[PDB]
Amino acid sequence: GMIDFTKSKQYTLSIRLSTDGFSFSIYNPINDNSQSLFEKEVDTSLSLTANLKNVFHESDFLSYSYKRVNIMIASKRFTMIPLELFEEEQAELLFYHNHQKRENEIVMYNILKKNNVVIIFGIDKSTYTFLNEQYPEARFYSQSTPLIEYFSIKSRLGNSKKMYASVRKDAIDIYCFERGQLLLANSFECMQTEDRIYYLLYVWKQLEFNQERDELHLTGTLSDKETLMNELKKFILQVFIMNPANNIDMQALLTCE
Repeated sequence: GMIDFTKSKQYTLSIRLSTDGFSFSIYNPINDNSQSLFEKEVDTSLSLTANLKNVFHESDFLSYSYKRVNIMIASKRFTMIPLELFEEEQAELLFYHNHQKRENEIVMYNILKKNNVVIIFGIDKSTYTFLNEQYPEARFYSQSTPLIEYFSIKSRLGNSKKMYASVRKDAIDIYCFERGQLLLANSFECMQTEDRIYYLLYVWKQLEFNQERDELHLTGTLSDKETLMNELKKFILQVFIMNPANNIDMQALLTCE
């Protein structure tokens, strides 16, 4: 899908930020197609903001003008609240009653009107300041926002409850559903197979999922897959590796408004 960069003013740039790497895609609504334009490997010895400044300096495509710029923050620092329980004035209070206080952090939120939920999420302030300078009208999202919208729709096929787990290098993001209704959205810090299984099974038991009927769908960084699947299969009889097995975020972000 060759991008004509001189037409960038008609296109949408989507940027995914995480400690595991940065992803960029350009979406053309005129001919209706996407292009994963670049994958920037992050230097784990530098901060998020320092990595960002480096990639903006090195990349000619990022400073073209786009019609729209979406920024997705992949992080465990988010909290879901049902829309009927959400009040803007309570957003920061709610967030800090679930996450440790942090001075260089800004709290934002996305309303998912169709799903009746709100995702309150943190973003590093230095990172926000830098991105707001480059893109004054960028739209900021928690990675959980498009994932919930996407998984909500996928969960309607079949009369089973569904657990969707997006595995990242240092965390697992868990999204549970019953016929399109979000039951739970949370992230747990974990690096290895034993911890990943621990949280998946904890949530399964917490939500009283049926070991025979209900389903676990996995996507993302699936290291030590054989061990992970062998252990999960002892308890969850319906376990699947989603298609695509990686980068579902952009697929998700592309399916929604």
